[PDB]
Amino acid sequence: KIFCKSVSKDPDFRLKQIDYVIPVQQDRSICMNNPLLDISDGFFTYIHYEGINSCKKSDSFKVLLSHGEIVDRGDYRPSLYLLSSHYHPYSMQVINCVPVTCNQSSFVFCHISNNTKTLDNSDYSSDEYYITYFNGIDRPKTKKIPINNMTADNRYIHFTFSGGGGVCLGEEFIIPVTTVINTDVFTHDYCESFNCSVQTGKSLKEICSESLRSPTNSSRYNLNGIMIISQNNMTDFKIQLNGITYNKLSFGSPGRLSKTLGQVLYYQSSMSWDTYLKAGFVEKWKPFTPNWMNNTVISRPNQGNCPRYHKCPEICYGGTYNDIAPLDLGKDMYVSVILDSDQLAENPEITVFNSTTILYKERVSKDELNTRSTTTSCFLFLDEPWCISVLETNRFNGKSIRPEIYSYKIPKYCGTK
Ligand SMILES: *[C@@H]1O[C@H](CO)[C@@H](O)[C@H](O)[C@H]1NC(C)=O
Ligand SMILES: *[C@@H]1O[C@H](CO)[C@@H](O)[C@H](O)[C@H]1NC(C)=O
Ligand SMILES: *[C@@H]1O[C@H](CO)[C@@H](O)[C@H](O)[C@H]1NC(C)=O
Ligand SMILES: *[C@@H]1O[C@H](CO)[C@@H](O)[C@H](O)[C@H]1NC(C)=O
Ligand SMILES: *[C@@H]1O[C@H](CO)[C@@H](O)[C@H](O)[C@H]1NC(C)=O
Ligand SMILES: *[C@@H]1O[C@H](CO)[C@@H](O)[C@H](O)[C@H]1NC(C)=O
Ligand SMILES: *[C@@H]1O[C@H](CO)[C@@H](O)[C@H](O)[C@H]1NC(C)=O
Repeated sequence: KIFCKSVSKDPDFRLKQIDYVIPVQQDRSICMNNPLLDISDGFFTYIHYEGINSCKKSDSFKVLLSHGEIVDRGDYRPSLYLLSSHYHPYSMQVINCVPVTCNQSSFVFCHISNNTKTLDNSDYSSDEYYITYFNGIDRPKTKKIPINNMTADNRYIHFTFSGGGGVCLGEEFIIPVTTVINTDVFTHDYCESFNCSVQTGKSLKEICSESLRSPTNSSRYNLNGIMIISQNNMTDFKIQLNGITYNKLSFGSPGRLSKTLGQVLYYQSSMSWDTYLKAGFVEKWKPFTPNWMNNTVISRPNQGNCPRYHKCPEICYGGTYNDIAPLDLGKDMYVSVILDSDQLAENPEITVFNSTTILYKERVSKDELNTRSTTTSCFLFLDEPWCISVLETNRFNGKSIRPEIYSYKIPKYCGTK
């Protein structure tokens, strides 16, 4: 509980890159993209997609699933021990996957479909959803989720598991999900309170309603939510689909649930007009109400009319996924690898921040580095706070594309270099 908690320069994160976990592909044309990582109770689950001359998720043919353990090697730092590594049996039909580390095994929740455009012109009854689970010894097993016996809190027509990680609470799995609904049932009191220039075309009430529409169908709305899956031994499933609170709604986007410090932290990537950090601890579960933070310093780059630090409501789409991880509940401290650029996805920086001020930061690379998304997970190691982050990098514009894993420690004292 003793580490740097003040505004300072020159932090010593003791940063180290991990290279033996992520495989190295012999083919230079293959792009390894969209990594996911969830750590819990000393075990982790790593996932990434492989495609040919394209780094798009559904534009793939392989989906890697890795299980491992956190181990002390006497190195005075945590090490990743890879135990099992498998490819998803339905990879060529995977639309999205979310990892969950429960107890001492890996769990992968994937959405499989024949139609890459299923979210724009189809419904969830036309698709299938599976749980693939394994550990260091057991062979991987894939079970189909019975969405037929599912109960929903609203008239949803489609959904996909979308996010950087899930959570295990007792016998229930809670996975972040993005839902689709074809009628405007939503309110926007928070956005309507903004004091911005009125666009000559539409009103502020119209801007915020329409900003929840899909940019590829416009008759559909993308609303974030969670799915609660309880089971005994992959038997007698009870599945519930709850939407996120209508307080401070933002267009559907990949989220995250993480167990940290006795609370449950929810993160939602800001892919619409509110370019500041959407995150918060869970107050109620039905409806899924995270106590949204009022962060005024953490944002993300994007092209178009909503770049970094953009505040005003606007029909915008785009952004980057950047997980956060809490360090101290009383001091309201979090850590995150964010992108230090207004419009381009580049220059990742490890950032320890308040809701109101940035405490300290450090660039990951001295050279300019392209990075499309980051995820961060922190844990106690040797009675000290350590974190592991994965960055979706493209440093070799001439060699193959591959994500990178970094491990670092929160500085014990401020300003040591
Ligand atoms: C794709 O179509 C085939 C034939 O209709 C079907 O067997 C399969 O289950 C479909 N896949 C999904 C995810 O629905
Ligand atoms: C757009 O969504 C509506 C609502 O279900 C659907 O009927 C229509 O086919 C979709 N159009 C496209 C091009 O996906
Ligand atoms: C994980 O272990 C706990 C016991 O501490 C148990 O209650 C829970 O059902 C287990 N979860 C799974 C998915 O096996
Ligand atoms: C806009 O101004 C009003 C006061 O007229 C204020 O109450 C409100 O909080 C402001 N909007 C935002 C988003 O802060
Ligand atoms: C759970 O089911 C599997 C079969 O899929 C079986 O091998 C295993 O022993 C079962 N575990 C328990 C605790 O019943
Ligand atoms: C953010 O501000 C709102 C309005 O004052 C408040 O209700 C909410 O609790 C604040 N967030 C946190 C994390 O306290
Ligand atoms: C960070 O926020 C806390 C309130 O949670 C405040 O007391 C503190 O002054 C802030 N940090 C700095 C450097 O001012």
